[PDB]
Amino acid sequence: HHHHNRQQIDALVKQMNVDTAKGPVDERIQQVVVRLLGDLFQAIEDLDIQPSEVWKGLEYLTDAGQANELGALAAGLGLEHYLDLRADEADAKAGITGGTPRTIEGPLYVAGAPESVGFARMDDGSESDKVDTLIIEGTVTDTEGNIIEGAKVEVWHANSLGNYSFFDKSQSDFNLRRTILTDVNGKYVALTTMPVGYGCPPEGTTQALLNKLGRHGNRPSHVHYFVSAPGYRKLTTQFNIEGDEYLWDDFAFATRDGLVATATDVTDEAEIARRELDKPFKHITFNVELVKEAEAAPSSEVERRRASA
Amino acid sequence: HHHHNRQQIDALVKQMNVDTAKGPVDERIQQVVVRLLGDLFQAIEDLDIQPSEVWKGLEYLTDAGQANELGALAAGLGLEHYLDLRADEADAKAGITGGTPRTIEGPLYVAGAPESVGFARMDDGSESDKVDTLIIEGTVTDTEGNIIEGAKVEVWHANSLGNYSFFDKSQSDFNLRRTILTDVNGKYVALTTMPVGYGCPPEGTTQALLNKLGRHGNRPSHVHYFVSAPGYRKLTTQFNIEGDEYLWDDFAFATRDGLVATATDVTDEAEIARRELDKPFKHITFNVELVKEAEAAPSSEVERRRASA
Ligand SMILES: CCCCCCCC/C=C/CCCCCCCC(=O)O[C@H](COC(=O)CCCCCCCCCCCCCCC)COP(=O)([O-])O[C@@H]1[C@H](O)[C@H](O)[C@@H](O)[C@H](O)[C@H]1O
Ligand SMILES: CCCCCCCC/C=C/CCCCCCCC(=O)O[C@H](COC(=O)CCCCCCCCCCCCCCC)COP(=O)([O-])O[C@@H]1[C@H](O)[C@H](O)[C@@H](O)[C@H](O)[C@H]1O
Ligand SMILES: [Fe+3]
Ligand SMILES: [Fe+3]
Repeated sequence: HHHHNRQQIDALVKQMNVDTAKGPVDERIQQVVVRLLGDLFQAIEDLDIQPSEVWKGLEYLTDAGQANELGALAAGLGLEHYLDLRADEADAKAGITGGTPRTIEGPLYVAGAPESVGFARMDDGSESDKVDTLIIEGTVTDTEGNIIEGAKVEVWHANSLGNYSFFDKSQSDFNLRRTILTDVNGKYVALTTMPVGYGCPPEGTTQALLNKLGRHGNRPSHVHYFVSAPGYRKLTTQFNIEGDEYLWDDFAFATRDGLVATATDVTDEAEIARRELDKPFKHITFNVELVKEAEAAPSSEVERRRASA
Repeated sequence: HHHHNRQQIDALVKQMNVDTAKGPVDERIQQVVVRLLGDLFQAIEDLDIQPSEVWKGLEYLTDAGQANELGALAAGLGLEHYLDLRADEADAKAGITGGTPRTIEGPLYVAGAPESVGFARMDDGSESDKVDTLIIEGTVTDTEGNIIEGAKVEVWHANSLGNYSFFDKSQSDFNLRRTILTDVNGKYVALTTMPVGYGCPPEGTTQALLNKLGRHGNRPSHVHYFVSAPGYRKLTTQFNIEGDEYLWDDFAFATRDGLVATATDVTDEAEIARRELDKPFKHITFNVELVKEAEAAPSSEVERRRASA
């Protein structure tokens, strides 16, 4: 079933997409298109992919884009994690060491969250009778432990049902999304609720493909972070919580050593009173170490389309 | 910038998408996913594709799917034509010869058009003062010239502005879309209007990428055909009209020898009266030769999602 070799494929892709050019071309877009189309044609030949198969593939991609699920598909196939593996290797070749490890953004960041200094309450209290209270705190430092004041700590996470605000229109706008600027001691504190892990929408396109692959679409509980400061490399990270069934079986492959936190239980009446609470809560420490931005450093920032509100 | 070789890539794709499988897997979908993801990761390494670039690519695909333009993109990059090049080579290796040549379907077929025997008027007359009348006629035969009665001739084409019904909601439903069953003499006749060639939606995603490639998004005038009959291989084809600026410069590469027709001019008062018209018209002959369906023959039918009404 090999009807064309790669030479013949390359000649056809050139005739159709390069020889037809008139006037100015974006050379990078041209290069990438030619490469990816040649690779697709070769895979069609090697695997003898039939026209009905190609159309099913394109229809699936159309449906995924219509459901706004291609971000989730990038995560679940491991493409998003792969970009981080490449970034870590680039940084190693640059001699960049130290710093809290990176991991994936995921597709659910929303720009425009409430900003405050040193402290934020993340939740609206609508789940207070059905989920544990969580306090998260940490210090943001450079690699020698010097505190960083005014670092921008952006956090977002799921509610007690595994749902995120903005996407879940039942939640108040920006629920469980805050920006916290570190205080004079490099500290941030968030008063919030325990996140639960979650799966892909069960009738959606991402889970439809995972089902064909025999795979689950679940993530362990986690809290997402962007951390930035003048003079420092921007960090995209998370923590995961020890004890989760899916901790080392995340469908998006985001868990790493260095990013697992233990949720401690605080039942002590004195400490509860000190925090102005009425019941036991969970506490997580998550300190963040940022690497100073050097002239030689590859960028740690990523341009990506993100929701805003 | 090579951070991973293909061995390392293959091992990662396997860890993420194969080792994670539990219970039954669709082996074909698994095979194709593993191949395409490995090829994507390798192209990312070879071309040093940055995360911002990957996200732009996925955002473009999302936007294309939302605008229902991935079919048009498949046509414009030459993927749709490439499937026909493969089908023609498969048929040659099967010893299938003769028959009117195939070409691309395009993305604008709609199922459920009015059916009639031997004759159809395709247009609603709403453009009668602004476009030329066209009569199309032909005989459908086997490869030795024997007529075929009751062959299903499905035709669709653009109006005087280059727009298709269903997609252009201003047109009456099924305007310029008919199914004509061949009569006792193997004949079909369509009374219609001259199609004009057309381009991609100028502010749409397909033209946005073509612009980066320095390419136009125009097709020459044409009329699309499905032809089918019991005992015969289904045919997807078109004719193009001689004289079109874009005849041999179609952005979808669909023009072929054997499928260019000449539009003759009929100004003769006697002939005009015979056809029950009042003014000169254009006439096209387009005969169709179908190949008999043999046990050895590869399928000439393609499963594809198509609009219906
Ligand atoms: C550009 C790539 C090349 C494309 C062009 C070449 C692609 C070639 C693909 C060959 C496919 C083999 C199919 C064999 C038989 C199919 C039978 C079938 O059941 O059809 C469908 C299966 O077809 C697929 O899902 C294939 C998609 C894989 C391609 C994308 C991954 C590529 C990886 C990397 C590239 C970068 C990709 C980017 C990474 C983010 C079933 O539908 P569905 O239940 O899976 O989803 C269903 C579904 O389809 C419903 O219609 C929908 O309503 C519902 O919501 C959804 O859940
Ligand atoms: C799965 C493939 C891998 C993907 C994952 C890997 C992809 C890697 C791609 C790298 C891209 C290089 C970009 C370099 C710099 C980008 C700058 C820029 O201006 O961004 C944009 C350019 O990015 C692209 O268009 C790249 C798309 C190519 C990928 C698809 C073809 C693959 C071929 C075969 C595979 C089968 C494909 C199937 C064939 C059908 C500009 O936006 P736009 O004006 O082109 O369109 C605009 C636009 O983007 C607007 O936002 C929108 O509103 C408007 O309508 C639209 O017109
Ligand atoms: Fe998340
Ligand atoms: Fe057309």
